[PDB]
Amino acid sequence: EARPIVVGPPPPLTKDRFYLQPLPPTEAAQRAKVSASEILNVKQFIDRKAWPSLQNDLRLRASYLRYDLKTVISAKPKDEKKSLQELTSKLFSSIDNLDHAAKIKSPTEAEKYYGQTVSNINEVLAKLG
Ligand SMILES: [Zn+2]
Ligand SMILES: [Zn+2]
Repeated sequence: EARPIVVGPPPPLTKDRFYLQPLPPTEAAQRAKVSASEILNVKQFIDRKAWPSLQNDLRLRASYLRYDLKTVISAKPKDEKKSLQELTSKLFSSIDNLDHAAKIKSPTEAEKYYGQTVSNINEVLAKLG
């Protein structure tokens, strides 16, 4: 839940937590794209009011994305880092708010924050290319 346990990375080329292996920038960007797609697949949980399922899935995706986007930003050119970091921060705010909506079992807030998350994912994907 929210914060993952970081396990050892591949060589160079606790209760209720997910596990994360750090990846190199190229592999991190690919994993980010996957995790983004998976986030948008939580709509099924919102519609069926499956709140724990929504929270657990979202937390797994958010755990990877947060880490992977940091990795990606670190390898980007100086002149591109701040924009991607702002887009990423906005995305995490909407993800955190969607989690919040699930905690309080609010369909209206969940739909609101899911809609924002769609837009925010798209902006990040456009930078990843
Ligand atoms: Zn819906
Ligand atoms: Zn609220």
